This record gives sequence, structure tokens and C-alpha cells, in this order.
Amino acid sequence: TIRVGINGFGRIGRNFFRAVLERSDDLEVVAVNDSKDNKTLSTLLKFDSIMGRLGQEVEYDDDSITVGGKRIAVYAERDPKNLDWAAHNVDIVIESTGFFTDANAAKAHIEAGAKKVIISAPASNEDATFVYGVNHESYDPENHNVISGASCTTNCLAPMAKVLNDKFGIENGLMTTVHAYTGDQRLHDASHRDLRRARAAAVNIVPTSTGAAKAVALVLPELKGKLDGYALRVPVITGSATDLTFNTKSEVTVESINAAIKEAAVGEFGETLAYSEEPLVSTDIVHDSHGSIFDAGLTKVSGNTVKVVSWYDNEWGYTCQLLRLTELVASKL
Amino acid sequence: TIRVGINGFGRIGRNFFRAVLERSDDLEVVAVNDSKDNKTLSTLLKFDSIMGRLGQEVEYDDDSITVGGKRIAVYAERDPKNLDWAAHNVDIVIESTGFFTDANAAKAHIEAGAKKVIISAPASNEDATFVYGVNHESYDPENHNVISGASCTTNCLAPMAKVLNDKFGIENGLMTTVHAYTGDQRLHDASHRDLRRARAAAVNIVPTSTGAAKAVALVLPELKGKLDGYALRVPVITGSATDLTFNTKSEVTVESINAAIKEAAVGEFGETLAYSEEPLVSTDIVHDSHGSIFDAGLTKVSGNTVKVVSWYDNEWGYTCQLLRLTELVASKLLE
Amino acid sequence: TIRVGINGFGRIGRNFFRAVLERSDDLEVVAVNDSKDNKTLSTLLKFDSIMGRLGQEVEYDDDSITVGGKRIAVYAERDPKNLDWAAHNVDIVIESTGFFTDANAAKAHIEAGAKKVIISAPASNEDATFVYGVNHESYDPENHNVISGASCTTNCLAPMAKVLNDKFGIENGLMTTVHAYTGDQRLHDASHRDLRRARAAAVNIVPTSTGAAKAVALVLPELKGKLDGYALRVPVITGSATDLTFNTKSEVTVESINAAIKEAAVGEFGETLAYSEEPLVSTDIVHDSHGSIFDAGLTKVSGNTVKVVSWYDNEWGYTCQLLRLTELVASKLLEH
Amino acid sequence: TIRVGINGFGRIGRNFFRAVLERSDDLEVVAVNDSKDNKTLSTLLKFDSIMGRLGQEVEYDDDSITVGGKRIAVYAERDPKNLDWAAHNVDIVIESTGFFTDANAAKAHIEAGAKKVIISAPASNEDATFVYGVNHESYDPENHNVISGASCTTNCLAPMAKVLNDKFGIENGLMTTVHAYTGDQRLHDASHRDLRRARAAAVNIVPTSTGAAKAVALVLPELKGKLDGYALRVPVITGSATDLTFNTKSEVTVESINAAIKEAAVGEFGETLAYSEEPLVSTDIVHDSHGSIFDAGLTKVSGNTVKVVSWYDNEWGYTCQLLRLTELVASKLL
Ligand SMILES: NC(=O)c1ccc[n+]([C@@H]2O[C@H](COP(=O)([O-])OP(=O)(O)OC[C@H]3O[C@@H](n4cnc5c(N)ncnc54)[C@H](OP(=O)(O)O)[C@@H]3O)[C@@H](O)[C@H]2O)c1
Ligand SMILES: NC(=O)c1ccc[n+]([C@@H]2O[C@H](COP(=O)([O-])OP(=O)(O)OC[C@H]3O[C@@H](n4cnc5c(N)ncnc54)[C@H](OP(=O)(O)O)[C@@H]3O)[C@@H](O)[C@H]2O)c1
Ligand SMILES: NC(=O)c1ccc[n+]([C@@H]2O[C@H](COP(=O)([O-])OP(=O)(O)OC[C@H]3O[C@@H](n4cnc5c(N)ncnc54)[C@H](OP(=O)(O)O)[C@@H]3O)[C@@H](O)[C@H]2O)c1
Ligand SMILES: NC(=O)c1ccc[n+]([C@@H]2O[C@H](COP(=O)([O-])OP(=O)(O)OC[C@H]3O[C@@H](n4cnc5c(N)ncnc54)[C@H](OP(=O)(O)O)[C@@H]3O)[C@@H](O)[C@H]2O)c1
Repeated sequence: TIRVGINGFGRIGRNFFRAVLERSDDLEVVAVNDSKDNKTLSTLLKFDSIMGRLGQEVEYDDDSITVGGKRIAVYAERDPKNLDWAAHNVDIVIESTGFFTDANAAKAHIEAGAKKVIISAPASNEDATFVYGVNHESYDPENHNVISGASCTTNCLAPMAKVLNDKFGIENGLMTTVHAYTGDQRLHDASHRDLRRARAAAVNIVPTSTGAAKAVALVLPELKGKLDGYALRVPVITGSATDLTFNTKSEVTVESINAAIKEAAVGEFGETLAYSEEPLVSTDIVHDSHGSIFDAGLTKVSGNTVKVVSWYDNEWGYTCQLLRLTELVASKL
Repeated sequence: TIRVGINGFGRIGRNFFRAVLERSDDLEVVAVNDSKDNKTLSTLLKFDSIMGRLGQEVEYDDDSITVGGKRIAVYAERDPKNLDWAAHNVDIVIESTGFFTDANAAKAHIEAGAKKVIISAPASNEDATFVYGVNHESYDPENHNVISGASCTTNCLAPMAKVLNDKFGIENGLMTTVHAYTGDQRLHDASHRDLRRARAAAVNIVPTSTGAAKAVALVLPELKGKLDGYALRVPVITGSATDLTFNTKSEVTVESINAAIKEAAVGEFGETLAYSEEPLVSTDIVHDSHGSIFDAGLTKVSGNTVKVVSWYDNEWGYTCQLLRLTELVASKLLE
Repeated sequence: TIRVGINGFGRIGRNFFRAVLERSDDLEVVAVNDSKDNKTLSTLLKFDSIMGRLGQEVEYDDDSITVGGKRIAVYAERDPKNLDWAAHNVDIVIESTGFFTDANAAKAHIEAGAKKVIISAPASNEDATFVYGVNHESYDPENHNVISGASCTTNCLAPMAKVLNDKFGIENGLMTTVHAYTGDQRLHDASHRDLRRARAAAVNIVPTSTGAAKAVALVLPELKGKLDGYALRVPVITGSATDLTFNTKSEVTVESINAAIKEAAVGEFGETLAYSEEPLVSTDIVHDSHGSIFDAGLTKVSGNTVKVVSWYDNEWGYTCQLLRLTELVASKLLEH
Repeated sequence: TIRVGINGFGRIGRNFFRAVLERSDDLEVVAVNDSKDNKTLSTLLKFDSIMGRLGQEVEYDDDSITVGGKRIAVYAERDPKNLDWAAHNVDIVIESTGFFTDANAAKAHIEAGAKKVIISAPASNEDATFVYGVNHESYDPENHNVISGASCTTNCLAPMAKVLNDKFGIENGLMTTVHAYTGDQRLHDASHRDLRRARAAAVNIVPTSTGAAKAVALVLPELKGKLDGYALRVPVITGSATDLTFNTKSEVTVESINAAIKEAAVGEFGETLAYSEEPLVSTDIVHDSHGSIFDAGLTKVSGNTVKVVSWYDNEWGYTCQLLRLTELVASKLL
């Protein structure tokens, strides 16, 4: 029973609350902070447009919600300086507001009396970034305190990149992620700092930038400077694909590329990276707990140019990787 | 030329801008206020996910945008007290932020120099509310200075209700509007004061309240207390339909209900209310300039109970109604 | 264990299959007939854009599919005369192709050795039409052999109409169903006998006819001649609502209308009709097993005119109703 | 006025009809053949979920439609051998059913009195295949009678690939086209020879195959065997992007890739290929008349690996390409 807190009970925060419920034997969410009133908060817990109804009952009052007869403290402090985790013996705070991805801002959780902070996103000034199944062994139970669990796309790309580079070496690579729309995008054409994301999300293919390809280097140093890419946001509510095209010096074939993924995708790592030969479409990978679902039927090769494609549920898959990482932290003060 | 300012360059503000280019010979938009920087504003004006590309070159600088060679002063004041419409000799302000539907607040525009204010929405404390085609002949240029052009749904409902009440007598009625999603709804399940409008707009049927059927009484006072209804937000980006079930003492048939609309839907009034026997779906009424398109194929009659359905592009149709009102105001004394 | 065949392994057929696995102790689907090859048939069982992945393993060979170890025999006969259900000991056939809603055509399943046929749609020339929870107690094991489970919309409307008519009396009413798009509609503007259903389904509000308001008269003959209505197909893949506006002679309030549903919506009937005060949107009723989910928050009253709204998952809720009817047929005399 | 018949009055057929009215001074559609009855056909001409309402009045009866006072003969022959284009003095037939992309089937239109046939798709056994702006100068009026206008995707990729191959040299490249759903796909999970295209089109990203990149070789033989790729079908109703990642021996920068397109995208060729630095999304390119709209803002370079992205309205863009080709045919012998 390692006692967990959630800062920012949004898509990832609520996906995380459910993942813990359905997957963890040893964690407990005992406090959450969120800018929403508790009626809204509990409604959005009980009903979900993507995951469906929560298995259990939810009640609320002015400073709590109660899920399956278990009382949870709730705060509404839009600056985490004004919080007090310590008061609920809270060991870890998932930082999923998306506004405290700077560790200098996030560490504030520690100041409020937390031991760990896992930011549910690419970060800055953090102690360490991890994609579970890729670089989790270099967690430092003593020094690694404010950390990143990286991005959905990085948790898709890195597993697959690592294997294929470990095997054939990647010289250069460029990625397109065709990605479900997310909450930062606008429903109607409206204000946004990014002039494409300003555009009505559910009727547009929307190009946008992503650090996810560069960010791979945070977990695979050997690929620094070797990878870049961008995203096409498309009208599905969840479910995404990472399409990577790359150059190798090795002689390769489709078969050899596919057999390497297949070979590697077993055991504990297989809980992160899956190998498929199924006729998949995006709805088939909704609620899939892998970080990366390699699609063997999409593999292409001309000369020493290779295209490979991997799926991920950007909500649920990512969240399952964030739970793995959290179990690790939780197993070692 | 009558000079117009727009406060709130959003969906309705930008439809209104284009409507003026496309349909007015005597209005010109000379200043706009909005919270966006001018690079953002000009981009959203040039490119539109519903109306397509503006047919004119657009440039911007620190103080302005220029559209087909005409400079438009641009401000970014959250508080309208800080505007200066008089500097631009603006006659009429379209209030389309959604934040100043109280006339006690919208009157700031008048104090900042405007002569008239038309709120793009149900208002309070307003001098008068109008649905063009229904009650605009009661516009009073000396006493009606801050006015409402009502809601999209009311502009769809009121014309059809006037005809049917005038010819048959509506005793009682309940409406459902099946309505395109709008910008306040959430893309992903997230915080909202309305617990249903919180839910991912583009994958849900979302019920929501609307005063639109009660508000008909503002323009047809003979129907106070007689109409109510509600909305179902559905996944289309624009285009809507109003479904009205009502009772009459008159003896009626599908045919006589339909003839009653066809008879009335001519001349000037027919620019507000259309009569159709076409096999319409919502994309067919996208960029229709009527406030109300009556679908004769959907009329049903059971005893003394009648169901009628009228379409409306809640963006462009409503805007064209607002533009009709605007032209009326501009045609008369602005003193 | 009563053994079941499905003719038409489409949206309803495959929902019905999953409903049996998940909800039934005493039925088993052992044979299916469809137009698809076994690879295609198994792919579409295994993977589902709405229901997600089957939680059983699916394999195939060239005369069968295997699901959690159970061999299901597979046919691809366009003409049901050419089937043989008796070779599989099938007592009941679900007729879910959409092409054999005439009971004179569907009776070919009985010629081919079945005992009972349940058409998953409005039918013609049928022995009897049922909405489970409304008129199923009139099922006659000897003489009701080829029957209808009526439509999705009828299974939403009838339970609500029965309670309100029993309590207050319904003089007249007109219905609008706001309904998920269905396989009859076109993805792109293209040929259809219905010129509105011809139009790209996922970008349009599409008006179309519905027989649900006549059909309620079949299971509730007190409402003969009293109801009419239509449908608006909208861009959701499943999930629908029935909006009924009616006149009553009773003096009624929002509260008394709601209380009547809440009072009725209990026990076994409560598995057909639920009563809700939740802030529902369509996704919230996806995979709900009720035929009808009354939304108390949408009730309106103007004098003696009432507007009520009930939800339904037109795929899964209807299928659960159809399963309830199947369980009843299966619980009685299948013989003659 | 050169007189045009349309076989297959579908999405492409009706796009073409409207493209002639809006864009041609010298072509007239005088006859159409389709499976539909005239009520249905006239309705789908008048009303379009993508294009909006036709500007002109539309009437029909048992053997015709009338558009803007112009009478169009209508037929419903499943088999093109039973047609008589000669009886309407038709010179060119647009073959847009999707069923006669084999030239040996499409030549039935010539037996039936047409002089030229333009297949609105990749063909087999055709006299020649053209991407207007890339290879149309090789059109041979005497020998090229049953021709192909290639695919939407090839019309997007080939102009871009020609420019970039000319300037820098393409060793190999692999394409992903993120494409609008099309009529071949299913609305609900349902029968289909392609187990991905079986899946409900408007709620899925759907991978499927395409010969569009190999087919570039037909108009640019120098790229034979150098390109392949596939499609992801996504839930927009029209509007697509071609994403090409390729290898060059050249040392290249983002700026020099972009500059190469900009320099090329001028004059007549620039009606086929546009250069843009705008913050484009798919709805911006709906009803765009170009075959290819190069998005300069998405170009990336890593070492010797280059990624470029061009937009296309797979309906109207393609159709405008197909009309350009048609205009060329109309302007030479027969
Ligand atoms: N969705 C994805 O696919 C995905 C995948 C991987 C990672 N992520 C990352 O995870 C993070 C969360 O994203 P999301 O999609 O869950 O977004 P979201 O639904 O908008 O979640 C953020 C939640 O925190 C609340 N919040 C905002 N500011 C707060 C504050 N100062 N104090 C407390 N609560 C506050 C939010 O806003 P209100 O409650 O004020 O509206 C909301 O409930 C982001 O960094 C995102 O990039 C997202
Ligand atoms: N859309 C419809 O179907 C419809 C139909 C009929 C009537 N209406 C009514 O028309 C009004 C506008 O609706 P809409 O859909 O056009 O909404 P919208 O697109 O959100 O328009 C609002 C615009 O006003 C700006 N704004 C907000 N607060 C402001 C302030 N204090 N000062 C200046 N500009 C400000 C917004 O910028 P930021 O977003 O950057 O703040 C945005 O550009 C509402 O009253 C609505 O009910 C809408
Ligand atoms: N979807 C709903 O919400 C809903 C709700 C209630 C009731 N219903 C009713 O249920 C029935 C089926 O609807 P649905 O949505 O499931 O349609 P669907 O998905 O089209 O299913 C029909 C199935 O029957 C197959 N089929 C067609 N003709 C056949 C034949 N002669 N022999 C064997 N198989 C044949 C089809 O294969 P092919 O596609 O390859 O022809 C398909 O797999 C209809 O009567 C419909 O009204 C549907
Ligand atoms: N849509 C695109 O984005 C696109 C882009 C470039 C090229 N293309 C190509 O253009 C062609 C047509 O595609 P589309 O999207 O327009 O498909 P579509 O909308 O289905 O058009 C086909 C039309 O042909 C009719 N038809 C079918 N068989 C016929 C026959 N034997 N004789 C006469 N008419 C017949 C169909 O009527 P029924 O439906 O009643 O059978 C329909 O009206 C295909 O080769 C496609 O590959 C399409």
C-alpha cells in the first residue's frame, strides 16, 4: 500500500485512476487535486466517453469523493504550493495537469510534502526521463525524485527503435505519428498558440509538431541527432500510429525486419512492445495495455530505406507504461 | 455606407464579416475587437473549416488587418469600456463575444461611441428583441438602441410558429432541436458548468437546455406560456433542425399544414422562411441564407396533434437573419 | 443446453453471439450461416469497432470457426432452403440477415429442421411479434413458431409507452428517434432507394421513416391508430434516443410522469426499462443491456402535452431484449 | 465545343460534371450512363454533401436530365457495349464507373462511337497513362485513344517527385498517404475482400495498400523500382496528404528542398503543383484545384533522409487534373 496522489484529474489522471484500480495490487489513490468542483469531478469519473461506466459507485461532498466505498481527499488549489500531500501520507504525486512539466515548478509537490513526482509528459530540468521497458533499470531510488514518464509517442517509438537499432543500426530516421485528437485542440476554429491546432479537430487532418522523435535520445543516447518527425492529428478520439522511415547500412528485408521485432517481443518487455500480424485498425488497439503494437503487415523496404509502423492507445497504453514506472518507484524508497 | 464594428470575432463574428462582403451593398466592417493577436485573427479569417477560404488577400500589422485592400482597425480589449468606436465613426456594433448579452453591459459600446448595438443572442435588459420576418416592423429607431437578434433556434422556430398560429392556432407545443455542436462544448470529457456539455462533443448525442421555445413569446406575445423544448447536440459541425410537436383546435391534415407554409413562404418573408419538398439532409442546408427551411416531407398529423420540422444553418442562416436586422437598423435614423 | 443458429452474422448476429457468451447459461450458438468466408467471418467476430476484442480466442478451418474451444459450424448458403439445422440439433434460429423478415420466407428454416425462428426485425406474416417485458406473457409455445422481436426503436418506445399509458392514458403521440447510423446508409453520397439515406451518413443528419410507432400497436393494441413518427439518423456509430410527445386527459406534472416510470422500472421489468436521473450522453448507454433507459432530466409538460425521452443502444440493448425473448422460447415446449 | 459523355456518375463523375461547368469554355457534357434512375441521379447532382448545392436548376424525366436548361441524355446500361455515343455526337468518354479500368473493357466505348476514352483511375492495357503537368507532353493523338489519368495519390506524388528528383536525385522513397475515406470502404464492420477496409470507416484509422507510388514509374520511368508506400484511411470525407520519406546522395537542407518546389511551382505547371507556407489543415485544401499542394512547413531533413508532405483534394484536385488532360485531348486530333 504505497499511497499515491494525482495532480490534474484529466484524461490521463482519470485513465491512471482506473488503471490503478484494475491493474495494481499495491497502490492506492488517496488524494487528488483538480481545478474542478467535486460534482463535475465525480461525474467525469463515473461516466467516460472512451472507457465507459466505472465499475463502481461514486459519491462526493465539498472536500472528498468516495469510490467503491473508499474515501479520497480532494483539493482545488491551482498552485501546488498551497497543497499539503504530507497530511495524507502521500508518497507519489502523478503530475498530469500538463502545467507543471518544468521540474522547478513540479518539485513544489515535494515542498508540499511528497517524496516523488512522476510527470505524465516530456519535462524540463527533471532528474530522469524513462520509457518503461527501455531504460527503467537506470532509475535511482535516491536521486531520481522528479522524473518524466515521457510522451505517448515516445513510449511507442522507443521500444521499436531500440530493437531495430540494436539489430541493424539506424543511421537516420523520420517519423509521422497519425494521432488521435487531444484536449489541447479546438472543437471549432478558435484561439490557439498553434495556428493549425486552432482548427476544428473532428473534421480536419491537423499537422502539428512533436518532440517525441528527438526525445527518444533521452532514453536511447545512441540515437541522439538520429531521429525527427511530426504529427498528423486526425478525427479519432483515441488510438494512434507511429510511422517511422529510416536508413540502415545492413542488408534488410521485410521478413528480417519483422522477425527481429517478433524475436524481441517476449517476456516482460513484451508487456511494453507487442508483435502483431492481425488486420488491425485503430479501434482494435483502444484499451491495449502495450506501449507499442508493431504491425508486421505495414513493414516496407526499398534499398536500405525501411518503413515500419506501430500502434498505441495514447491514453490507455501510455497510462499503463506510466503505471509500470510508478510500480518501480513504489518498490524502492 | 454605414460603418459596422464587430465585438467578438468568433464563429458568428466571422460569418457576419463574410455575410457583409457577400450580401451587403451599404454596410462596411471598419473595426473589430477580439482577444486574438492579429496573426491569429487574420489566419482564422483567411481559412475556415466550414466556409472554406476567404476569396480575398489578407494582411495584418500591429494595429490592423487588411482585406482585399481595405484596412480594418483591430483592438484586443477584454473590457468594452476601453474601446473607442467613435474614433472609427462606427454606427452599429455587432456584439458577438457571448459575454455581454446583458444590455446593462452591452451599452458600454454606446458609451464608447456606437449608435446602435445588436446582440447576436438572447439578451436581458435589452430595448427589444427581433426575429427578422416575424416582428421587425416594430423596430423603433428612436427607442430601440441596444437590441437582440435572438438565438439561432428561435429564428428557426418563430417564422414557422407565426404562420401556423396565424392560420390554425397553436394551443400548446414542445420542441426538440437536433443541433450541431458549438464551441463551448468540450472536445474531450472535461470541466464544464453543464455536466452533459462536458462530454466529448464529436462522439456523443448531448442533451442540453435551451430557452429558445419560450423566447418565441418575445417576438410573438400571443404565444407566452405555450411553447417549451430542449436541444440534442449531435456530431455535425454546423446545421440543425427544429422539431415542433403542437396541438390545435383547427381541423388539419398533413396537406393543409404544408399548404399553409407554402402559401406564406413567398416574397420578402420567403427570404426568412423557405418551403421545401426536397430530400434534404443537414449538409444541404449548410450556407443556406434562410432562418428557417420547412421540410414538408417530415410533417405528421395525429388527431389534433401536429409535428413539423424546419432546418437552419445555425451559423450562416442565423447570421443572414442578423444581417437582415442590421440592414433594417442601418436603413433608418441612427441619431 | 438449447442449441441456437444464426442466419446473418452481421451487426445484430455478432452482437447476439457475444450476448449469449456473456449473458446465457443455457443457450449455445453452434452454427451460423452468412455470405462471408471463414477468414472474414472470424476476423469480424474477433475484432469489433464498437464492442472491442472478443475475450476468447478465435480460429477457423474451412467448415467452421472455433471460439473458446467450441466448434461452430459455418455455412454460406444464400438460400435458406439449402441449410440443414437438424444436422446440428439446432432448436432455434435467429434470422438476422434483413432479407427474410417475411415469415413465409423465414419458415424455410423450419423446413431445414429448426423448430423456432426469431426474426430480429419487424416482420410480415409472422405468428406473433414481441417486445420482451411488454407482451411476452402472451407467447404461445405451440402456435408461435416464426416470431418477431420487433425493432430497436419499438423495444425502446413500447416499455415506456406501456407504463405511461397504463398510468395516465395516451390519447395521441408523435415520436422522433435520434438514431445512430446503420449499415443501410451510404458512407458516400450514392445509390439508395431512400434519397436521404443515399447521403453520406457520417457527416449528415438524415431524416428517414420508422415503423416503430405503428408497430407498438402490435404489442400494445390499445395504442392502435394513436402514434406516428420518424427518425433522424446522426453521426454516432451506436446509441439512440426516442423522443415521444403525447397528449393525455390526465392532469400531469414532470414529477408525476417521472415517478410513474421510476415506480414501474423494478424487478424483471426493470431489466427492460431503466429509470435514470444521471447526466447521460449517448456513449453512456453504449453496451447498456436495457431496451429502454428513461431520462428523467428530459421530461417536459405543457398543459396536457408531455415530452419524454428514453435512450437505447440500438445494437446491444436490442440484442439483450432479443436474447431475453430467446431465453423464454427456450424455456418452454419447443416440440410442436 | 467538344462533346463529352460520362460513364459512371459517381463521386468522380459528378465532380467532373461540375468541374466542366465551372472551369471549361469548350467542353460540354451531353450524355451520361449510370446504374441510377433519373430521380436518384438528378438528386445527387443537385445536392452534394461535399460540394454543396448545384448553382443551376435540375429537372429529370424517363430518358434525360435538364441542367440550366441544357438537356443531357441519360442511359442505364450495365454493359457499355449496349451504348451508342455516336447518336449524341460524343467525342470523349470519361470512364468513371471503377469497373472498366481494363482498356479491353473500356474500348467498348470506342466501338460504341466515341473517339477517346479517359479512365479516371490506374488502368490496365491502356494506350498510355498521364499525370497532367508531369508527362502530358508525350500525348500522342493518333496512338493514344484509351488512356488513364492515374490515381488521386499519383497526381499528388508525381509532380512533387519529379521536381525533387530533377534537383537532388531520389535513390529510394517510401510514402504514407493519409487519405479521406472512399466509397469502397464500409460504414459498419461488414463484408469486404480487404479485412481492414471491412472496418467502420468513420471511426477508424484504416491501413490499406496502394500502387500509387510504384505507378509514378509509369509517368516518370526514371523512378521505376524506387518508390513504394501505403495508405491510412482516416475519418474525413475528402482531403488527403502524401507523406514521402526518401534518400538522396545529395547533401540537402530544409530550405533548399523548399526552394526547389517554390522555383518549380509557377506558370502552367503551377496550376498542377502549388507551394504553400500557410498553416494548412485538410479542410483548407477541399475544393483546391491543384493536383498537389506542397506544405513547406512540414519538410524535415535528417542527414541524407528527407520527408516532404503534399496535400490533395482526392475528389476535386484529381478531377481538375483529369479535366486538364481532357482539355488537351479535346484540343488535338479526334
Ligand atoms: N491525452 C493524451 O493522449 C496524453 C498522452 C500522454 C500524455 N499526456 C500528457 O498528460 C498531461 C495531461 O493531459 P490530458 O490529456 O489528461 O489533459 P486534460 O484532460 O486537460 O487534463 C488536465 C487536468 O488537470 C486540470 N488542471 C489544470 N490546471 C490545473 C492546476 N493548476 N491544478 C490542478 N489541476 C489542474 C485540468 O484542467 P481543468 O480541470 O482546469 O480544465 C484537467 O482536469 C499533459 O502533459 C499531456 O500532454 C496526454
Ligand atoms: N455558433 C452558433 O451556432 C450561434 C448561433 C447563434 C448565436 N450564437 C451566439 O453568438 C455569440 C458568439 O458565439 P460563437 O459561436 O461565435 O462563439 P465563439 O466562436 O467562441 O466567439 C466568441 C469570440 O469572442 C471572443 N471574445 C471572448 N471574450 C471577449 C471579450 N471580452 N472581448 C473581446 N472578444 C472576446 C473570443 O475570443 P477567445 O475565444 O480567444 O476569447 C472569440 O473570438 C454567443 O452569444 C452565441 O450564443 C451562436
Ligand atoms: N443495427 C441495428 O441497430 C439494428 C437493430 C435492430 C434490428 N436490426 C435488424 O437486424 C437485421 C440485420 O441488421 P444488421 O445491422 O445486423 O445488418 P448487417 O450488418 O448488414 O447484417 C446482415 C448480415 O446478413 C448477411 N446476409 C445477407 N444476406 C444473406 C443471406 N441470403 N444469407 C445469409 N447471410 C446473409 C450479411 O452478409 P453481407 O453483408 O455480406 O451481405 C451480413 O453479415 C435487419 O433486419 C435489421 O433491421 C438492426
Ligand atoms: N473518390 C476518389 O477519391 C477517387 C479519386 C481518384 C480516382 N477515383 C476513381 O474513380 C472511379 C470511380 O470512383 P468513385 O469514387 O466516383 O466511385 P462511385 O462514387 O461508386 O462511382 C461509381 C459510379 O458508377 C456507377 N456504376 C457502377 N457500375 C456501373 C456500370 N456497370 N455502368 C454504369 N455505371 C456504373 C455507380 O452506380 P451504383 O453506385 O448505382 O452502382 C456510381 O454512380 C474509380 O476508378 C476510383 O478508383 C476515385
